[PDB]
Amino acid sequence: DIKAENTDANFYVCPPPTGATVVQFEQPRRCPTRPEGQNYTEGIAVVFKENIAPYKFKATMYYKDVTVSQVWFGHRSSQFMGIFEDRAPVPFEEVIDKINAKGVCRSTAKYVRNNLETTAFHRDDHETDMELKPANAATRTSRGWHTTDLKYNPSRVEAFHRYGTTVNCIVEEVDARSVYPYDEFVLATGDFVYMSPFYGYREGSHTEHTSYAADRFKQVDGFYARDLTTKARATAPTTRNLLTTPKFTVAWDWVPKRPSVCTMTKWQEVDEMLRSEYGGSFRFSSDAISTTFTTNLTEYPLSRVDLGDCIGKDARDAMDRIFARRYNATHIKVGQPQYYLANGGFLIAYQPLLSNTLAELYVREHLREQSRKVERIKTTSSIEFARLQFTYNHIQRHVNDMLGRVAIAWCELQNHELTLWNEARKLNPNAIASVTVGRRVSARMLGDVMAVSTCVPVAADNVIVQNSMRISSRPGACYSRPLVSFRYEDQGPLVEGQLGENNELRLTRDAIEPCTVGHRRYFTFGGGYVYFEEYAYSHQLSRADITTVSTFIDLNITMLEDHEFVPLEVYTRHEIKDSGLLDYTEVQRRNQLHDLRFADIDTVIH
Amino acid sequence: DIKAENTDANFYVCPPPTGATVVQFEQPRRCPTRPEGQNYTEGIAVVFKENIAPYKFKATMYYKDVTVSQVWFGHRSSQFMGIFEDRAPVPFEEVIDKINAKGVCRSTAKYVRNNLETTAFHRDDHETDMELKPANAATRTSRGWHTTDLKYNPSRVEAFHRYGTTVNCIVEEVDARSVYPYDEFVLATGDFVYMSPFYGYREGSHTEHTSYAADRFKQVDGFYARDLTTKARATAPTTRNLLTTPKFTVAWDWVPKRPSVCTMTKWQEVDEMLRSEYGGSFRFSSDAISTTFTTNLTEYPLSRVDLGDCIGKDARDAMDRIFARRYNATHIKVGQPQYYLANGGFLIAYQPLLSNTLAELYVREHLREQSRKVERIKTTSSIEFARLQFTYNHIQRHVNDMLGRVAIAWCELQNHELTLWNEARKLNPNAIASVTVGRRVSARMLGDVMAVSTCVPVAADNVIVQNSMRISSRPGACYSRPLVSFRYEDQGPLVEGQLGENNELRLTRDAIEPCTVGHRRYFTFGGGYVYFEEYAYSHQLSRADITTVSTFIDLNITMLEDHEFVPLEVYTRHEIKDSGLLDYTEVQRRNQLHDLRFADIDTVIH
Amino acid sequence: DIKAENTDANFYVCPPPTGATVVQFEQPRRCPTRPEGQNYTEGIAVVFKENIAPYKFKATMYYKDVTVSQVWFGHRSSQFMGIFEDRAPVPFEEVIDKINAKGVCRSTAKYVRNNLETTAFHRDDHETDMELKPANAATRTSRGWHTTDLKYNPSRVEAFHRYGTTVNCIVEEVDARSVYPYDEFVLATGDFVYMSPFYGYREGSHTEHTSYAADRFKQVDGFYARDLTTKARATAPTTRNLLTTPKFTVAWDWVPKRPSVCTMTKWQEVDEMLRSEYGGSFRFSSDAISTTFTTNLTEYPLSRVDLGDCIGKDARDAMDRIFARRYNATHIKVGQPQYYLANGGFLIAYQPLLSNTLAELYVREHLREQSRKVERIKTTSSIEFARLQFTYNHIQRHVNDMLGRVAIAWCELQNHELTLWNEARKLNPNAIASVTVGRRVSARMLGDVMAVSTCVPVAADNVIVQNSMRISSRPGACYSRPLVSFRYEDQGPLVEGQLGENNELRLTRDAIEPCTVGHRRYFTFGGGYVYFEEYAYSHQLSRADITTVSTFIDLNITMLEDHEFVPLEVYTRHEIKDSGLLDYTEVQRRNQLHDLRFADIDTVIH
Ligand SMILES: *[C@@H]1O[C@H](CO)[C@@H](O)[C@H](O)[C@H]1NC(C)=O
Ligand SMILES: *[C@@H]1O[C@H](CO)[C@@H](O)[C@H](O)[C@H]1NC(C)=O
Ligand SMILES: *[C@@H]1O[C@H](CO)[C@@H](O)[C@H](O)[C@H]1NC(C)=O
Ligand SMILES: *[C@@H]1O[C@H](CO)[C@@H](O)[C@H](O)[C@H]1NC(C)=O
Ligand SMILES: *[C@@H]1O[C@H](CO)[C@@H](O)[C@H](O)[C@H]1NC(C)=O
Ligand SMILES: *[C@@H]1O[C@H](CO)[C@@H](O)[C@H](O)[C@H]1NC(C)=O
Ligand SMILES: *[C@@H]1O[C@H](CO)[C@@H](O)[C@H](O)[C@H]1NC(C)=O
Ligand SMILES: *[C@@H]1O[C@H](CO)[C@@H](O)[C@H](O)[C@H]1NC(C)=O
Ligand SMILES: *[C@@H]1O[C@H](CO)[C@@H](O)[C@H](O)[C@H]1NC(C)=O
Ligand SMILES: OC[C@@H](O)[C@@H](O)CO
Ligand SMILES: OC[C@@H](O)[C@@H](O)CO
Ligand SMILES: OC[C@@H](O)[C@@H](O)CO
Ligand SMILES: OC[C@@H](O)[C@@H](O)CO
Ligand SMILES: OC[C@@H](O)[C@@H](O)CO
Ligand SMILES: OC[C@@H](O)[C@@H](O)CO
Ligand code: NA
Ligand code: NA
Ligand code: NA
Repeated sequence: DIKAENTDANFYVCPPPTGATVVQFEQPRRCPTRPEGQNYTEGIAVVFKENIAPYKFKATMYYKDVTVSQVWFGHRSSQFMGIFEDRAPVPFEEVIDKINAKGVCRSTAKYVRNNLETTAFHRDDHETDMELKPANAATRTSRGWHTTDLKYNPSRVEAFHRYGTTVNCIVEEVDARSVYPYDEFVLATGDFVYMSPFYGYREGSHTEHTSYAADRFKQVDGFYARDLTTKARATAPTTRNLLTTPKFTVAWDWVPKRPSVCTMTKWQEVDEMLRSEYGGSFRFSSDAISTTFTTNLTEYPLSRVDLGDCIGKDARDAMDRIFARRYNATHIKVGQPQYYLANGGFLIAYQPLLSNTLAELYVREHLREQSRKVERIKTTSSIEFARLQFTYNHIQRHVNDMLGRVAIAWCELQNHELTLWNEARKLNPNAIASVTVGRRVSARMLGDVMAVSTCVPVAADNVIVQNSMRISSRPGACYSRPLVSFRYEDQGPLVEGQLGENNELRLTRDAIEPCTVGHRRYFTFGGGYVYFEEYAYSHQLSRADITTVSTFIDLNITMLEDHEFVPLEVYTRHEIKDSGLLDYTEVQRRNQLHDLRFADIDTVIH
Repeated sequence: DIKAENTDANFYVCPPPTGATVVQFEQPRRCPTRPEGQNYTEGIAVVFKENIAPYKFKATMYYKDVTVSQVWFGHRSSQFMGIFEDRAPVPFEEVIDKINAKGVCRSTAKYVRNNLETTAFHRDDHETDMELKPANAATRTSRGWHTTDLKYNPSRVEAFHRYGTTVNCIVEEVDARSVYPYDEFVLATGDFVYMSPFYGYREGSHTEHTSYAADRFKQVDGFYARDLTTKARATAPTTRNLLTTPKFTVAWDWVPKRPSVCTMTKWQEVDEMLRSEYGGSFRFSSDAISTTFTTNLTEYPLSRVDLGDCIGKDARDAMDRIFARRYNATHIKVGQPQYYLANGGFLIAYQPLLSNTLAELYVREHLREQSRKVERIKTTSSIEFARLQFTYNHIQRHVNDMLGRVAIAWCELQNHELTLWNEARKLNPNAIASVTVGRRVSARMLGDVMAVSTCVPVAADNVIVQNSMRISSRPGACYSRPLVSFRYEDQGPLVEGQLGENNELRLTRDAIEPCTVGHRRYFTFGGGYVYFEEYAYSHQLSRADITTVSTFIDLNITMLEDHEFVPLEVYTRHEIKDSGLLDYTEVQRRNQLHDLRFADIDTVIH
Repeated sequence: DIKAENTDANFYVCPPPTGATVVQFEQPRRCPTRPEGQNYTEGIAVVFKENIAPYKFKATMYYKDVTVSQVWFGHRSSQFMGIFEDRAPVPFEEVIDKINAKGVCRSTAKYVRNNLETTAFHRDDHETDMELKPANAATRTSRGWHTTDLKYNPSRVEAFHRYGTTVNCIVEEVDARSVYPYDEFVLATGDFVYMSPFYGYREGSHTEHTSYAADRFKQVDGFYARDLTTKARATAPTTRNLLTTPKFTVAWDWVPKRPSVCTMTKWQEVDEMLRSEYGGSFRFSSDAISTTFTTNLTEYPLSRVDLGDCIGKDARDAMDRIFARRYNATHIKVGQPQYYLANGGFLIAYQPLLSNTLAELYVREHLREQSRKVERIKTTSSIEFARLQFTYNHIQRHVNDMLGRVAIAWCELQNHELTLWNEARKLNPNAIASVTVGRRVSARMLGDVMAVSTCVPVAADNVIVQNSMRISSRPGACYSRPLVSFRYEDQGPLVEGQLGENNELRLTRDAIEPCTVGHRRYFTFGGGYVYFEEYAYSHQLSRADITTVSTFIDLNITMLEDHEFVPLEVYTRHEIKDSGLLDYTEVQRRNQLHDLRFADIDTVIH
């Protein structure tokens, strides 16, 4: 006579299957396997970069400031009518006999200006040899020497225009700088020089560039310089180039072009540079600098490189030094040092290696080193793409390694679990089966197979319980589970059955049991429970009350949340530009406006 | 009489529950679901950047080196008193009638210097028209032409000051360069020119900038140039600007400002630029370059951009060329090309797309393209923040995708597992229950629920076994499990029970069994085993001996270890700066020290 | 008489074990635990960088363009013989009495040139005081003023050489710029000045650098400037430096060196800068800029820094302003502001913090702030290594956090699973055991242990079934499972047994069963099934037919695929260089070729 308290569930009549429909538990699947593991070859690496450093060398300038001053005299004053200042070369001979020999210098200048030979006499007086005194010391200045420090104008002869000459033999060490092709260089003064620093006579150095005549250059063999301050003769000789331009006479110690120059610079040395082979490329991993390189499989011809001899010396010099401190007692060099080109344009020198362990493998890999086998290379300033490559790769693996491993433990588990479901199905088919089919049913074991038949739904408001459970027709023998009556649909007849497990509606009431004392049980009725006390209904219940426990194992996985990368520079191109103390462009844009701003440019009088 | 060998464990008396405390297995939880999946719209993209390239064009300089030389003669020598060198413009008329027509040039100069008109005659001789010969070929030099190559000084008249003039009409092609606003430009020589290259008369070009008078500029219409070397007349005419500065006469072919100029440069072309919508922004993914862009939802007005017409031509020119080689047979353009602004300042042109597949969706998305709808933009040099954005995002997903998927397989598993625990509990409640409650207990099935009662601990040193298992009161009927006696506490009475499963202390000995031959068994006693042989104790044991097998499935997960990112530049700002051959600042800092170092600056004589 | 249809499997005879070999289920392992969780200390941070900005200040130039022109007159024309132009300083006195007082200027120049005092008179006429008019307005130009705008040449006296003087007192405001050590600076004009801007007399400013005499510098105390355009006297006084170089007289308002200068620049302000302690270093995480810093544990002495006072003011000024808008009501400053040095060279100022929550912890951490306790620092331009560090770390954790958590849920699961396998083994040992041992066997429970004995293989082509299952010797009592006969090897005798579960060959046929109606079953025979209908063979079968269901739970894990990072720059070093309008190097390389190209350099006549 008693209904249900909560109807947020559904009942099901489970008529035994006939065998019509038959299923089977899916057999174990085949589990994936971890890759054979990447093979990393050890090897010392050296990375060269496009040398943007100008070739630098030292030199010395020899010239004479020639200044002629004209003056007009007044009754109680005077004025410069014109100061015509000029700068003349110190003839080759004077540079050797006077300056280099005795630290002296002629009081005259003698050179060619405007297709003509002029001659200046200091103070318009007879010629003399004057000693060279050091120039005034100044903050951050190369060494400088000169003849006199006082100019010379005409002696007073009132109401007249007189002329006065001033000669100052100046010599100072400067810094010259040349760039590829090295067919011309510049001094610290700004004076350009249109000859190769490597020009000369010895050893084919005469095919170097010169835009000058032949009587201007004079290479001196076996040359000992006499310092102009300490006055000491050089202990060793040099081959000395001496060029004489219309404005000055440069000189410098001649050296060969190939050894003194190189279009590449040793940039990064790497102890451990892992080399691997991925789909027709080599990945040079450097854990140290966090950088991975991508190259081709075949080497790169050094001979194809324009002026790149330092590379050889530079590289080997390092691979030896490293092999020493490190590989001297653990590894061995494999094949000769190899050279490959990387994306962006970084030249990489490599020396494959093997530990004393795998000594037995030398033979094979040695061949693999040999199977690897006039312009200039352009390199990028940004090495981020590689560190991205490195960082991404480094992570691409771990994630896939761990997640890959996980995948396998899983497959093995599901297959491993089958064992249990198999046993469980025999025990409680109606329960195990349902889950598996996805729908609520009833099933039986036709040997080694299952045969299922669906269970018909029944609303809860169509279910009644009997206030008792005792049998009178068999006293001392009651039912193990509560008695109930139910309805199909709403207007259909009323049926009676015995309450089963998990709201099954059993058509039979053969689940009998010899009555006993201390009989107390809870039976899942509706969306909750029904507590019968001593073979008699007591009251229903919600599932909330009954203390809940868990067969589930928890796992708290949050997701990785978004993040914005703000554009960030340490120094903007604006700062970088501003940093410069002087700006040529600005200086000219300003200075060249002078006559527009401060003067009249078109006005003419007659 | 026999104790235990190992006492690193604990015993438990498990008195049947009364039903007082009752629990229930937690019901299946609800499993999360993978997001609906991100919607990526295909589209061809073009990315423009702040054009830092100066506007560049070609021109030609017309001037005359005017040099007056004064000389003093001696008995056996001579000297330059003053060489006053000047540089004069070639008047507009002469540039057309003499130079352009016949490759000739006047032997005179005629111009205004210092608010006055001066006239120089070459060699101080009557005027002439002289032909223009090519200048001496030099390494890397623009074309140059001139009149004469020999200077001119006065003929000898001993003991006198004489005057000599030298005129050299020089013409040479130079490279001019202008920057925004393009109201002035510079020549390859360093000479500034304070007029817009776009100045002129035609089509409002007269509102361009000029800091000069009107008689200095002269635009020539229908202009055919006669090459000075090949002597050939141009086949096509140009509008020719001719400005005459106090120092020289520039000239160049006039062109419009808007088409010839643009404040942006087509930088990167992208075939596949995925566009997505995340919380009020568009993420432009380029797999190719590894770069993701962040923009607003509404477009950006090109009209708002200052001088940006090339952008239009540039963009479309590309989206067509790409759509051709690629999208010609697979996709279709959606709406008009759209323009959005990205962080950092990269202008992005986009052309949304759809494959022939989803042709039925054109209508809707077309509107979504239209719903999208005078200064200059500043762009950063660093595109790393984006490649970080890209790289991070690319990984942020996979990890969350896979780990997300995992989470779900888990929830489903635990719920799936419940089925088993349910069956297992009926079988062996005391075992299944314990694990679940967390503590060791005993339990019974009060229908569809569990009722538990704790088990009291018993030290191992308080446990004794009987050397036998045979019953005399029922011969041919022994016990299935060993006999034992135990103690509560240490000083308490001694109790007798039957050994149960996993060290349970059963209060009853009703586990009887008809004796049999070949009876041999191991029973978990203490921290090990007790091997009874033929219903009689034989000896205890440690668990070590018994071959162990595993129900567990292994998973080896290591963690991702730290890594340091060393600061790494390919070229330091120091190198970058050094690379430059000449440094204006250095040159001036040095040169301007001259008089301090090598001369006397305050000394005065009278 | 009937064989098998499919033989892609194997049969096994499973003779009961004797107890010889005995095993045991591995006991639960100990599960790892998540780390105690990283402790992050909140704190406001400010990051300074190597200041590459030149020190900038304003000044004013005072000079006089002195121009002497000489002309020769002809019958119908004239010419400049020589224009000797010079530039003279405006004496200290004139700068105060004439220019600053009345906006006037002397019509004469009076200075020292070439160790001699010259005197120029404008127009060669008596001295005058001339007013200073503004210079012609020009695009983007500092203020300029001058005396006259018309030059002056000699009046016509035909057939003669006459002389004319021109003096133009010019004054213009320029921008000076100095760099460390700030012992010299330059003007906007390009004129260098070899004195420290901080030189003076007051407060030890006389130990600053000067390469000049003492009569050239003149610091004026209590100085009010009278604007030359508005003519207004300054409302406040300044200490005014006035240096007089041979070419011009600079002047500027003197200021102290330490406050006006600093070798570092406040670069990035960070509200939330997480500070953590990892193996002897601090990691400064800024979520905002995506950047993590690495420093030492002990602070860095500011006193050790050369000229770094602005840092103090700059830093605190910010930490206060932030603490205001934010920490004013939630946190509290902990200890004094601390300073540490980071890799690459970024100075970081930090102010540790605690929320009002953990107020009780102030005491301890305060000490930890104190336990933390003349050159210049070099900073890198690339901040990518840090954003890599940040990005990598940020991900290194999540992956390890989640995957770590996973590992634990696993261990707990396997141990949790043991419970089930334990129950399952009792039920079906032959099944549960096999899986566990890895090989197919049969086993029995010797109490609390297992005893196994292998099962011998039997080819399928050696297996026959009986067309029926009914017993005649016991009518109304048949077998539950099909009858079969089999062979060991190929030539061995024929044995008879009863079909068991999963192709076991039972030696006994005691699995009898009282015959029943509606008997229909499938028995796994060979690689498929055998369907007996009513105790009689009907036909074999393949496993394909029988509807398959799954006990396995799916998990779809793909791997993270490779990706190439193309080298990518926004502006190449080539563009960066090109961008510059003028290039000094180019200008000189070109200009200095002049005489080679356009003239004769060696030819001499006599
Ligand atoms: C790497 O080397 C191992 C043995 O050293 C070898 O078994 C394996 O084949 C190699 N890796 C690959 C991908 O072939
Ligand atoms: C490697 O060789 C291929 C084929 O010549 C070429 O396309 C590719 O650019 C090369 N890679 C590098 C790093 O230059
Ligand atoms: C995670 O789930 C919740 C917190 O979100 C909590 O109830 C549970 O105990 C947590 N599990 C573990 C072990 O982290
Ligand atoms: C993406 O498109 C699909 C169908 O094309 C749609 O079902 C889904 O709603 C869209 N994504 C989101 C997040 O709405
Ligand atoms: C997008 O619009 C918002 C609102 O005007 C603005 O704050 C933000 O700066 C814009 N984003 C970009 C990329 O400029
Ligand atoms: C991982 O665990 C250990 C090695 O740490 C080893 O005993 C076991 O076999 C490994 N499992 C697998 C399958 O990697
Ligand atoms: C971090 O702080 C917590 C309490 O605030 C403490 O228990 C823990 O020991 C600290 N972390 C470490 C690694 O010691
Ligand atoms: C920190 O101190 C150690 C020991 O003096 C030193 O080697 C290291 O370079 C320092 N770190 C930094 C950031 O300079
Ligand atoms: C994943 O496995 C396959 C697709 O590869 C499919 O049959 C299955 O349904 C998928 N499982 C889930 C839930 O993603
Ligand atoms: O470029 C010439 C080369 O020698 C230098 O850069 C390095 O030594
Ligand atoms: O033309 C030179 C002018 O611009 C100033 O530099 C003079 O000091
Ligand atoms: O800046 C002017 C523009 O035309 C060039 O940069 C590219 O063509
Ligand atoms: O003032 C010019 C001096 O610095 C040298 O460049 C001369 O060669
Ligand atoms: O370098 C001097 C300093 O004061 C400036 O860079 C910032 O104010
Ligand atoms: O020597 C100056 C020449 O190179 C040109 O700049 C003249 O206009
Ligand atoms: Na003489
Ligand atoms: Na004449
Ligand atoms: Na006079």
